[PDB]
Amino acid sequence: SGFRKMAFPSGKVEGCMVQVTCGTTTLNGLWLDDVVYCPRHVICTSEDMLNPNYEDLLIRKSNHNFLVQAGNVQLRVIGHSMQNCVLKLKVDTANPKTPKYKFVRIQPGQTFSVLACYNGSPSGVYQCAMRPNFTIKGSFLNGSCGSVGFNIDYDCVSFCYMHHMELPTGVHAGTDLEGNFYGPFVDRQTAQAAGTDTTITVNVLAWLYAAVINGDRWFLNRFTTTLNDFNLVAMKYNYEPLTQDHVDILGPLSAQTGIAVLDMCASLKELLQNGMNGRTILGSALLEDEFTPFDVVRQCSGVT
Amino acid sequence: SGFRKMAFPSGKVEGCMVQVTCGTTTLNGLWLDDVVYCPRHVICTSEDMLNPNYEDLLIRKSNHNFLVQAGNVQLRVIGHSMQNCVLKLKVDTANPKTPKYKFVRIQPGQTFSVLACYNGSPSGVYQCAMRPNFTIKGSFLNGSCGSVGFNIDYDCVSFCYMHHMELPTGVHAGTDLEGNFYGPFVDRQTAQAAGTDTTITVNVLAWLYAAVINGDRWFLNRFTTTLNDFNLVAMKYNYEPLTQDHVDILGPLSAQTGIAVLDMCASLKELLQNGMNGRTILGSALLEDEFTPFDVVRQCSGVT
Ligand SMILES: *CCC(=O)N(c1ccc(C(C)(C)C)cc1)[C@@H](C(=O)NC1CCOCC1)c1cccnc1
Ligand SMILES: *CCC(=O)N(c1ccc(C(C)(C)C)cc1)[C@@H](C(=O)NC1CCOCC1)c1cccnc1
Repeated sequence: SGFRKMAFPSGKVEGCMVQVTCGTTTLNGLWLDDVVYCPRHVICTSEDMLNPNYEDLLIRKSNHNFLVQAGNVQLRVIGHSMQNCVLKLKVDTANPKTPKYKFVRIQPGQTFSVLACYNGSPSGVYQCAMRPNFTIKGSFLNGSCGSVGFNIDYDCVSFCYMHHMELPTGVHAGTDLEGNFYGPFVDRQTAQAAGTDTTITVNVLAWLYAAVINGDRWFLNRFTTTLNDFNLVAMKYNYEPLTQDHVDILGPLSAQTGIAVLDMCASLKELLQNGMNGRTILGSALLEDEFTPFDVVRQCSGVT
Repeated sequence: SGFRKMAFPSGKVEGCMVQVTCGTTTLNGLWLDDVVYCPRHVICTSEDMLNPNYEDLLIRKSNHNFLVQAGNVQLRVIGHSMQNCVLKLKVDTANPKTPKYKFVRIQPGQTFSVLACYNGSPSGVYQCAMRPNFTIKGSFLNGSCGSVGFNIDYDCVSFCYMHHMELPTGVHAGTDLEGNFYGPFVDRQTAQAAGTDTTITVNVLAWLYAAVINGDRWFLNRFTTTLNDFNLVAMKYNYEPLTQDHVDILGPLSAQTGIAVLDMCASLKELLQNGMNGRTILGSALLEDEFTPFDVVRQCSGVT
């Protein structure tokens, strides 16, 4: 028993982190097979930040200008290309520690683990969610760019995020491993305000099911609701609308606990309307939304 | 910027996890050099749980009764011994992935990462604290015993915890790597109630400093206090007494922010007396106590 914000074991990803330097900028790269992936802003200087023309800046760079170091050993760069907002540096050596991997583009509400790195070296691992406004609330300092987000299914690492920047509001933006930003963000030092950070309703419900499985049941009430009634309350509280797809996804949790999804929605509706009254659920005084129904099932079943 | 409950990268510890089976019980072991460490309750059956005599039960076990598997390959057990509540299984092969390591016995209030494992396979990593009542609030299911807690200093892993059991209240108890339980707990299926789970005051203050560094400053007030005045309030709220050692340890955070430790104590005193009023600090609606001053400095400076 017990329920924690759990990250995937990071070893498979640690074996892929390298340092990439171009000019005076040093950030992280992800070395898979004979390609090193990194944010294209590694080619930017102090005067490029504001309005960079990446194609023009890249013309002035050759393979030897990209310094890639894996541990304390230098990798030889034999090719380079820009794909959207990432650079792909072809090296002459396949990463011997390359795990089985996929590149996936996640949807908002989905969670993943981040291996925060500096100078190609791992500093820590934590669990994130892609917010509904396509930002992530991470913990990244200068030099953390190129750190990646991932999920693991048995022995296959699905990379879903590469860190690129911090918005002036302290929230984070990045791309998938094809270099496409999540949301409307651009790799430029300009005014980029994030949209409404709504709560991921299906994740809150999954976490309420995790709480029941763990003995925290005080919030269970004698009520039920409908999807339309619940959604009127969800809109009022900046919660994402709940769909029948979300109800279906919560099916295993509803089955395990014997609590119908709409009954849990009625509990969540009362928690939104009445508050917690100074009480806690799974050691939290707010409704946690960075656990998907899949995460709850996985943690409550011990998938390795 | 941003502040997350961050665990150490787990790769160095993943390389040490093995499966240990004795009779019908299978749990995890930690393989360092040519020794595999695991909870001694691996030798217990259904009728042993209630009042086991470990020395007597161990007499009926030989080296060949301990099945140790590292990945899909079997390790040959050439010796076994009991040290306090852990068994040490000498194998004929040194773990080739043994990192530089130490065994440390931590104090209450100290944090560490847990690599939760099942069948010798890692499932997840999360950050814990040794509570002042010597329990940990982890996330462990049946078969998670032998999962370990650790801290990392550059390339040296300091193992501090090995999971042994769950108390009837859903909190966890375990030993250091010498087999000595933290707190008064015993590896027996008996009434073991935990003491008062007080809040780790110095950690809450460290996290309030992390909040200021990250721009969350609404809770800063125009007041100050003394150690004795603050401690009268801390006692009332089941917070641990703050000592001059704790003030000294918070010195770097006080220096970086320019907020005297006693001024932060006065902010914490008002938060205890007035509550949060529906506000949040670093995305939390309660005062977080599982970040030490060292963790705050490390995360805010990017130590790899
Ligand atoms: C990894 C580089 C870095 O530290 N940061 C960064 C990223 C991108 C740029 C470009 C060239 C695209 C402008 C520059 C610097 C920052 C970062 O994103 N800083 C922003 C702060 C708000 O104004 C715009 C620049 C970084 C800091 C902390 C965390 N992650 C990235
Ligand atoms: C790893 C073994 C296991 O799953 N658990 C366990 C541990 C120790 C025992 C002895 C032989 C010492 C009695 C038995 C079983 C449990 C566990 O600790 N269960 C307890 C629940 C409360 O009553 C006492 C037995 C375990 C479950 C979940 C997490 N960690 C351990």
